[PDB]
Amino acid sequence: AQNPNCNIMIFHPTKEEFNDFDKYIAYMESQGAHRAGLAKIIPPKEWKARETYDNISEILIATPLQQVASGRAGVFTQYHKKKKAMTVGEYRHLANSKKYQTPPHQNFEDLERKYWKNRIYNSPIYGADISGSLFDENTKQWNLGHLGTIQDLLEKECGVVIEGVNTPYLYFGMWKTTFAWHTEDMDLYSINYLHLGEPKTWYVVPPEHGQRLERLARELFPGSSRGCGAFLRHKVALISPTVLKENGIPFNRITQEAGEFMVTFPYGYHAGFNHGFNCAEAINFATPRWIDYGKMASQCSCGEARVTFSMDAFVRILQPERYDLWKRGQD
Ligand SMILES: O=C(O)CNC(=O)C(=O)O
Ligand SMILES: [Mg+2]
Ligand code: NI
Ligand SMILES: [Zn+2]
Repeated sequence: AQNPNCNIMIFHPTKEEFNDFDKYIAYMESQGAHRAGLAKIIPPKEWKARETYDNISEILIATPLQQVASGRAGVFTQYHKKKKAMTVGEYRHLANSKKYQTPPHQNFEDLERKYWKNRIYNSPIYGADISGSLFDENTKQWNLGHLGTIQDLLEKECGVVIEGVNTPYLYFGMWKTTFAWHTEDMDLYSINYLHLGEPKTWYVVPPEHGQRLERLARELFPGSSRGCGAFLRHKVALISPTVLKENGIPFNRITQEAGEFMVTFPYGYHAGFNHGFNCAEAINFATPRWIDYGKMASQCSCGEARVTFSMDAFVRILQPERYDLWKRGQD
């Protein structure tokens, strides 16, 4: 069995290996990368996503989200308070202001300590989930706006044509902006490219150990757990590495820098935070190995999780028994 300790693997594909996306994901899996839940891919030196980032300031962040925390430093929830629209140039200036800028620090580890110690006492503003792409149309390799669609994968595997589309999302972050513990919708893969700016630190639980995280979360968030049998689908709960270690939950951590891809694998719980102003792009995707995870994915039906149009068909075809209840939660 490859990668039996479930370590995060880092890959350095050549330009020739960077041509065929599906083949390279399958190669990574042949080496056990999926066992960690997360892998890093450093593009060949010849590759670029686009020529420059000098002309992105006029992108609009229609609904910036202020991430307000409740709880204790290592065990907290966050809610998103909607703010007035601002451009990327306005957001960058705000991120660099004295109120919001990254503090002085020695190294990534010192910054991580400061994050966990101090996050709850501040409310950073995240430009998340913005439909669009920063890949040049002429970039042919690993262009997240040109991937094979999940609807086409389900059709290829299972023979059923379904409605829906699959497009990327941009994330503009600042110091302390936070992504809560979650798996992807329908336990899909995700791929994330950090276009520019400061790093993003990730934490991940191996898929084979995901239920350990869920059980801890039910213990630590007992009101939430009574409200919903899949409340991590709400994407609001944070648990620190120190707390995970005290409770014996297997996990790993890694920092992504500008120019690097991360892939999350089916049912790989992940969480993390941004170091300072940055821009990432991400999209969900599927492979043949995903289908069995999609069939078994938990679902939120309490009404909180509210998701895209395209998840309808995945539930309807892969989870017909659950469909009626799940759709009530959507309506
Ligand atoms: O970058 C973020 O805020 C969150 N990203 C992801 O959860 C991902 O790419 O799967
Ligand atoms: Mg612009
Ligand atoms: Ni994710
Ligand atoms: Zn719910």
